[PDB]
Amino acid sequence: VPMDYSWARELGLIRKPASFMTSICDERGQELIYAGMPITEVFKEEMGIGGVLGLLWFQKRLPKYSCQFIEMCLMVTADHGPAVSGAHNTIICARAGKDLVSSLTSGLLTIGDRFGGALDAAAKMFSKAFDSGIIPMEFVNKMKKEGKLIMGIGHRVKSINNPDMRVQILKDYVRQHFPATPLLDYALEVEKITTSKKPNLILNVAGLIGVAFVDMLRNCGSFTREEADEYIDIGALNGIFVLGRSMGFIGHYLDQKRLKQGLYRHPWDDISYVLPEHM
Amino acid sequence: VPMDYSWARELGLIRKPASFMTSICDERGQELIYAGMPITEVFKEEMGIGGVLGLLWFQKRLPKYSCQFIEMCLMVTADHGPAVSGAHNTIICARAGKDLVSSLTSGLLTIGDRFGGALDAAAKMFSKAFDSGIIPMEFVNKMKKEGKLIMGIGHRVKSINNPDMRVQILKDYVRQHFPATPLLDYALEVEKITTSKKPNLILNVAGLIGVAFVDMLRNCGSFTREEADEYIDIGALNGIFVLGRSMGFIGHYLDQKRLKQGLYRHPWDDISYVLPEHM
Amino acid sequence: SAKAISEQTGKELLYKFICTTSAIQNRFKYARVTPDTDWARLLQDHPWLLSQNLVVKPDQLIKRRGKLGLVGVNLTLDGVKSWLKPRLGQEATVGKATGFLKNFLIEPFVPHSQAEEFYVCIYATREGDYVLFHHEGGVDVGDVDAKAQKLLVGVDEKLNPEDIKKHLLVHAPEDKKEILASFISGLFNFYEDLYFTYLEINPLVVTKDGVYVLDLAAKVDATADYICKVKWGDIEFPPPFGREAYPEEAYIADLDAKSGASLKLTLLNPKGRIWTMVAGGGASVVYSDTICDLGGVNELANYGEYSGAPSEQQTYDYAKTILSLMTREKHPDGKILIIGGSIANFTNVAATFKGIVRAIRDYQGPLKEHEVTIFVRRGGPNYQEGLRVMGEVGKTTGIPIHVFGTETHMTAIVGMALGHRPIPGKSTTLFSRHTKAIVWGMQTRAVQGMLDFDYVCSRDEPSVAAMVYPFTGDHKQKFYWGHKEILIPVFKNMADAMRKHPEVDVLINFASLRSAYDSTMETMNYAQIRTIAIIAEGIPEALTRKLIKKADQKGVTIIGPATVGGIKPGCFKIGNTGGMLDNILASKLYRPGSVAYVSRSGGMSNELNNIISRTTDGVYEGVAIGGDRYPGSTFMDHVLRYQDTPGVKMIVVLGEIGGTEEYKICRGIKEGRLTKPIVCWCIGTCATMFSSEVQACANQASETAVAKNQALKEAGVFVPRSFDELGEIIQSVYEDLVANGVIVPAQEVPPPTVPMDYSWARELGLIRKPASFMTSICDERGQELIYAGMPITEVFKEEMGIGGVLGLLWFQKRLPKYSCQFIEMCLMVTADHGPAVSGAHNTIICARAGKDLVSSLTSGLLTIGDRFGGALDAAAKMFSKAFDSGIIPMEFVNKMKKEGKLIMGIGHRVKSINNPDMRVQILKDYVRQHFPATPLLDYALEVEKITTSKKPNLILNVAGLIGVAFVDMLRNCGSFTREEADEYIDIGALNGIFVLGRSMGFIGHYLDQKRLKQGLYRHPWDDISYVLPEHM
Amino acid sequence: VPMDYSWARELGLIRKPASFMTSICDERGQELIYAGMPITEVFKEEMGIGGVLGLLWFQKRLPKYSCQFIEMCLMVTADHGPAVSGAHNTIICARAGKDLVSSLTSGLLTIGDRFGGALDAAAKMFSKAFDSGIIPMEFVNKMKKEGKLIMGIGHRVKSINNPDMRVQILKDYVRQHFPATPLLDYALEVEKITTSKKPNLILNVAGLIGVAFVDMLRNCGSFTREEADEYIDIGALNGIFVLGRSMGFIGHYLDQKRLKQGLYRHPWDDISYVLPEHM
Ligand SMILES: CC(C)(COP(=O)(O)OP(=O)(O)OC[C@H]1O[C@@H](n2cnc3c(N)ncnc32)[C@H](O)[C@@H]1OP(=O)(O)O)[C@@H](O)C(=O)NCCC(=O)NCCS
Ligand SMILES: CC(C)(COP(=O)(O)OP(=O)(O)OC[C@H]1O[C@@H](n2cnc3c(N)ncnc32)[C@H](O)[C@@H]1OP(=O)(O)O)[C@@H](O)C(=O)NCCC(=O)NCCS
Ligand SMILES: CC(C)(COP(=O)(O)OP(=O)(O)OC[C@H]1O[C@@H](n2cnc3c(N)ncnc32)[C@H](O)[C@@H]1OP(=O)(O)O)[C@@H](O)C(=O)NCCC(=O)NCCS
Ligand SMILES: Nc1ncnc2c1ncn2[C@@H]1O[C@H](COP(=O)(O)OP(=O)(O)O)[C@@H](O)[C@H]1O
Repeated sequence: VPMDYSWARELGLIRKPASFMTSICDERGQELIYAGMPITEVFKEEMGIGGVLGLLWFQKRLPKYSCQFIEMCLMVTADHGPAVSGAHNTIICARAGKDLVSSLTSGLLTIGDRFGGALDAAAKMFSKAFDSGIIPMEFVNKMKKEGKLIMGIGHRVKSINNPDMRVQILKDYVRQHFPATPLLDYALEVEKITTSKKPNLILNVAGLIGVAFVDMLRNCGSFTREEADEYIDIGALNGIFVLGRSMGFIGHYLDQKRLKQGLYRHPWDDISYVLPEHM
Repeated sequence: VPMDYSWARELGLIRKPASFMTSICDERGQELIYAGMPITEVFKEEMGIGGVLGLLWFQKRLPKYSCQFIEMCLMVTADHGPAVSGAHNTIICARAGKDLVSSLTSGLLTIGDRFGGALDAAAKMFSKAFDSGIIPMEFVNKMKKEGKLIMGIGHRVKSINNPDMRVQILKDYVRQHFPATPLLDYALEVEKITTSKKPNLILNVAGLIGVAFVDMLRNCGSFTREEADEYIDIGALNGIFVLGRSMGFIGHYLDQKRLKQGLYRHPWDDISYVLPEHM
Repeated sequence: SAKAISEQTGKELLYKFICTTSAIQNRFKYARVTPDTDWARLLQDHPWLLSQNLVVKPDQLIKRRGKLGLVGVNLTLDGVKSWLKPRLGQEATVGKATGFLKNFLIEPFVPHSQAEEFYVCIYATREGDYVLFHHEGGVDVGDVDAKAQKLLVGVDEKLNPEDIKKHLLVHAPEDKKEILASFISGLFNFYEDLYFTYLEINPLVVTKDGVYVLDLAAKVDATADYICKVKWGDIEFPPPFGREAYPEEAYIADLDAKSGASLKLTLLNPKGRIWTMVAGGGASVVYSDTICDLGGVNELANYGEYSGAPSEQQTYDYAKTILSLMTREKHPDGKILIIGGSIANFTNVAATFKGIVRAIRDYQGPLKEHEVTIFVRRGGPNYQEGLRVMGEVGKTTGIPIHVFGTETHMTAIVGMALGHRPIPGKSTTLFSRHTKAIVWGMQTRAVQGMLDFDYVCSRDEPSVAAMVYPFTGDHKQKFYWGHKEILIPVFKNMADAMRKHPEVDVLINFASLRSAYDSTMETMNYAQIRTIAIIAEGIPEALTRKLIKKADQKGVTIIGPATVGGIKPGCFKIGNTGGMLDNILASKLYRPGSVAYVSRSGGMSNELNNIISRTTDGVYEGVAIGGDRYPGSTFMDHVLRYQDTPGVKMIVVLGEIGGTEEYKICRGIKEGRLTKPIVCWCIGTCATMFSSEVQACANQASETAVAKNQALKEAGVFVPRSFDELGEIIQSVYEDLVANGVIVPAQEVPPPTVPMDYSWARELGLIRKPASFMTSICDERGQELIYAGMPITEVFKEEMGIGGVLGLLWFQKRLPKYSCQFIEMCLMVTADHGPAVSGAHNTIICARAGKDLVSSLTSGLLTIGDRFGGALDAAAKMFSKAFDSGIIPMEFVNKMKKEGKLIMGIGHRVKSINNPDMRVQILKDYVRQHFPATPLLDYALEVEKITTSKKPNLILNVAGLIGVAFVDMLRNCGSFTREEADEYIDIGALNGIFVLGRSMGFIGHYLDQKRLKQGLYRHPWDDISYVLPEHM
Repeated sequence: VPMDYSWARELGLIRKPASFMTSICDERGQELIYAGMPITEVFKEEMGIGGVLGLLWFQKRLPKYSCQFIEMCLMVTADHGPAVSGAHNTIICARAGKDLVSSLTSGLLTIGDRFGGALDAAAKMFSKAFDSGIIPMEFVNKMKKEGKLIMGIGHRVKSINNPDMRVQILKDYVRQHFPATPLLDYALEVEKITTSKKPNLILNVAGLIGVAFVDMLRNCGSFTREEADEYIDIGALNGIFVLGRSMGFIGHYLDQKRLKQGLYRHPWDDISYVLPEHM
């Protein structure tokens, strides 16, 4: 009989290369492990969602304030109403009778540059400005010449003396808990300059989350500079927004199912048909 | 040194179970193979997209009229405007700046029971009615008594002396080329009954396609009754509709990118906010 | 309605479907002879007539044939043939009408005498079926109503033979008594089972041999066709003896069966001048009486109506038919067309007037020399826009058309046309302000109109509490309460709605004719409902009688079928009564009045609303009992309710010809039960001196509208001189009541305003809303599907396959045939490449996880991008960038080498040289033979020469070949500019090409995994390298 | 000059029905609102991620123990290794160079009956058994007769005296904090019967989470029986698992991007090709 593959590997006679590599979880053992930490240790250490997220995304044991800040970031990005593109698509898919996964993924697929990407874009823009020695005024001028709006700046209604409440809560927590916030101070100077202009140009929730997340990565002690830069580059903040807004999208799906809304059909009056005459 | 897995397998000293089974395509050889037929043979036999679809989905070399009928079915389901749920979601995703795949999948995820599943539902309902000995009048009465509308019956405007053009074309082709259409005849009797009830209750494009596809599977000679029933049960007509409407969804994505439409947000006046007072 | 059938058809039905223990001979023994018949074939197929003698009768609904000489008794074959000639084929005048003889029936002769001829009759009335038997049958019965033994069989009860023994059969011999006791029972069973309304056998021969049916006059309920078609086959309803219908006259007969709209048209003399196109049966009748009242007796040409909300095409066909019939002669005096009609409740005036303007705009040629004058008076939904549109159409065409609205009298149009006037336990209270109703059926427009009426009536709560629709689950539908959005529940079952809304006391049934009976039966099982409104038209009379019997047993008031319903201003509105809110405000139907009216026609009820609003303080309550033969509630019921109602001070009755209900009103007045002023007018007074009408069905002189009007006039009822005087007499009665102080007119209080509808404002162009979406590839709004400006029928006619459809939908261009075939070829070569690639792997994993086709396909498709599937787009972009610059292929190769970038579309695993890639070879051969010019392909071929000189397997890939050939096709097919082709490449046309091609393979993999029934996949742990942090 | 639609709506001269209804979030006002609760009040009450989830999915202000239980449920379902179907698909998509959203959605689309649906299936099965009045022995016997394995019962390695640590943690929390756990006691009796069978037939994390979630819905006091039944029916537990596993899938994507793994192609030796000879 031909030699059995698994039992030969047990004897160590043959070698077959492993095609996959993982670093975040080990389920083979007697206990589930989250990046080197047993799940019983995860719960005993009073880790919340933030600690588990730190273990699974960064393979680090973040300090308690970092995990709490991550949880507040997920909370403030939970939902922003049904009018946005992702919530709209999720509601349409739910009203089409599809399951939770399909509707949620239909809503999530709209997340990218125009919708939901302001966190990552603001973080990248402010980090690139701050890493170079240009002062906030020079940053504003440079963004002006290149014809680029500063990501993370500008609110429809909120302004000076009418501050954004989510921004206020997150900023207050960051000041009382983060040991050092260089990028946040840089962004606050930029916000002062922009509010010297049209005064709704306040620091957005997206910009504040991006700069505070970069500050947390760079100043919590668990990361080197290269590690924080790599995690910003590969889209950790995109994951933060996606995970936060998944709660709101699932809530929208459940609300549409509970309200028993029928299949949606867009009105013809809201659509402008411009077709070729014969082509 | 330990034995080499691949070279041991070449020697045949060891066996490792294969975790995957496939039947539709072989790319390991000197030529690409579609369900037994080489690609050169596919192009030499003048088989089109319909023949390739037959090979890939049913592992059968279908007759020419069957492949042409499949092509017409894909043609008539290519697009039905931007107001439907899937096209709406694709347009929203495209206007959110996403790539072709993301927008197409966002649109496709709405395809299911309420949207796009009328082909499969009509085929299943009519096949179930025809397999039992009940007459078309008995089928209509049973559907009425069960509180179920007949899938594949009913048009928003079209009626007698105002026929659906796609239905007319498909029915004419099926009549002129299909050797036998028992289910189609049954559906036509049901349509006469329903149009006697109400003029606009004509046979839908979904119902026509479903019954004609079941007839094609059962009468082309390439399938047994069990094989055709299994292919209907596993969702072949769902795949037909999805493949057909994918062309329209990609067209809508390309149109939205050509028109350079900006990010869409649903108007607040079109949303009725009904929230708890304090809960 | 009940339609008479031929004697032959009744004989076939009786012989085929009777079931009795008696013996019936001559079964199926008859023949039909016609002027265009085959005598030899008739002798051959049925040769049993050679031996016995024959009897011959005309079979065109002829009564008293014995006394008119059209019957032949004791004639042989040659005698029958000789006797047929002098009468068949030409005039044979019978009574008032005359007509041709194109039908005769032949049956074997029977020997008998006057002592064995029996008369049997079964006819339907509201209380049930009357069976009359007379022992002295034959042609010497005379008056049989008060002579023969008469027995009543109630609704939904059986006829026992014992009752036949002791009542119906008391003047017959014992043996013939016994045989007739079974024959009559079988005949009654046959009458009930086949929904006959009238069935007369006279004479009926009973002797030692068996039962003989010589004659049979039958009228059957046509509306029961959906019940009895299987037992009727192709039944025919011969017209009454006289002149046959015109080819144009018979066209409305088949238009009537197309939809639920009523289309009636009858011709008397095409040589007349006045032609009527009145909307509404009651309105058409009123117009006919008005034209006959003031000089139109011998001048009228036609009578007809259109109702039931006819569509555009139906109205256009009716108008073109009537105009074509109008133009067939040149009258020296001229011609008049009268488009009359009352205010519509549901019929779209604009939809029924655009067809009119279309039919009078194309029909200009032979309609102008007759000097036709058109007078139009119409009201209802969208009446102002339709009137203005038809007026402007007439002014452009130049035909003289006089347009008048609801501000003028409905019948004044006739006067101006003829020149007489210048041309410028039942409850007395059914509804209240707190009345709540359940609507059976999905009628969003009707419920919204009801809510608007309630809001403008200052009701506290909506009158609709719930809706019942069995074809959807329980949910809530959003409606408007003024400017606020409210939710009305919809229940799949009536029981849940009944339980959750115990305060509902009214059901409005919008079920069809074939579902209204069962729904009403189920509704009467609940005692909380005291009033039911049946809207459906076409319910069989037997079912309606069963409904009436159950309602009387339960004490439930039924506003009979085929009605718009009724309106109680300030309290409640039924369905679509009174039109939309504009007519409600115009007729002041938001506040109670003091005049209560009852009518049969709904449109005539709306006309009464208008008349009472203009000439009186207003309507208190109006009910349309419907046009059915047996209404759920009669005129007397509502008149007694009005008399018992303190708020009612005057009663108006709009009766119709046929029946004796107005005589019941007269008797109620003479007995002192009715004391309030009553103004009643019976329409149809013009049907007395016409040839014959079909639209009611009076059978006596007392039932004529003239006789009923005369009796009411000499019974204490204020009867106007005509319908024109109805408003004047109503106003006179109201003014007298005001002068005596019984009526105190309340001061007018403005009603709450309702916001205008967005769609209606867009139709009038009063508001503008920006379109949030802009599309260019498909159009499904129109009558035909359009792909980028090209109809689907033309798409299939031009024989462009999937490639052409893709060209239309993606590029909005009609590509040449070779380009479409090349696109299909690209789709085919990228259909699948095995299960080992990332997308196929993910699709297979998702399929083995039990997910549906869409989820597995999307899971596979989401891997398509830079590393998998994007080689087509990358190769096209790189080669186009190299070619647009002037660099040579060698310079391109060197530039890519020094930039550390591999050339996309170059390099194969096993196919190097002398064994080329077969897909590449096929595509390249096709492109060479069919493409006009391929500069980028030649550039890529030079690059491939260089790379294969570097390494044999560095050949042009399928991805690179497809990319460069697609760019060449875009740039050289002539359908694109350079910028258009570059933009299409930039936005990802080739990504779409690959995705659409590989979707076929992914769906194939999903179906294959489902067929193989593969279980859940879990990746082996030995193939995964776990490198986790030690403690972090 | 046609009137503006917005102006006509402001004056109330027209009425246009709203095509959408929402109940979970209001963003039009001066502050973000989560089901009637201002975001400032949400953070002031320390509602946490579990509290925000309760507000957005159930429109209820759940007690602290229920919110914490929801957080632990999300924590225990965060990840279970890379070998499962969803993690495998996410890793494949990440190694294909796709973005975070695409890879996460590819992994999530495998969640359904066979993978990830054990929570909802176990909850439904145990609720149907407990609400029908049958005793645990009767339920076990009935499941055996119908040929259905009891969902939420049976572990690969863990057994009696070797309990699942996640199950122990969640069960301990539920016992000390939930007011009443009828369904949990019923499931524990069922597990006592199934451990008199093989020792490995213990209550899984899926079954324990399902029964504890049903118990929390039916016993926290914020829901009636109808509301809890509706929320279970529409797939609240499906959303719980999806949201929990989304963190692990994003972590897997980030890990694959950090390891810079190349494009994956499945080995041919692990695939068994069974193609038709010529069809
Ligand atoms: C962020 C930014 C778009 C600010 O928005 P803005 O253009 O000032 O205003 P908005 O686009 O939010 O909306 C404009 C108006 O539409 C209204 N509106 C918003 N959503 C709406 C909806 N769904 N329906 C109807 N109206 C809506 C707003 O109330 C606002 O009202 P007003 O102009 O009458 O006061 C702008 O400053 C910017 O682009 N900055 C870059 C920073 C960035 O991109 N961050 C994004 C943070 S998520
Ligand atoms: C097929 C079926 C949906 C058609 O019934 P319907 O309700 O008359 O069709 P619609 O709902 O599309 O029409 C509603 C009206 O809205 C209009 N409408 C349709 N799409 C619209 C859009 N995007 N925007 C605005 N208005 C629209 C239509 O013109 C139609 O006519 P109306 O406005 O004159 O009343 C129905 O008979 C049915 O449910 N049958 C089951 C079988 C089935 O679903 N087959 C699949 C179809 S291929
Ligand atoms: C196309 C290109 C990848 C050719 O690559 P290559 O290294 O020659 O060959 P592949 O990567 O396909 O595969 C290499 C080996 O794996 C083998 N192999 C392929 N699929 C396999 C599978 N699923 N299991 C096991 N072995 C496999 C091949 O047969 C070959 O084996 P060999 O060494 O025994 O011949 C390379 O030239 C390139 O990157 N060009 C850029 C242009 C481009 O990207 N084009 C896209 C291709 S359409
Ligand atoms: N088959 C027959 N055999 C003998 N006599 C017949 C037959 N048919 C009709 N008659 C006689 O002709 C007379 C008139 O025929 P019928 O058509 O019944 O008259 P009507 O049309 O007035 O009812 C009847 O009195 C009947 O006796």
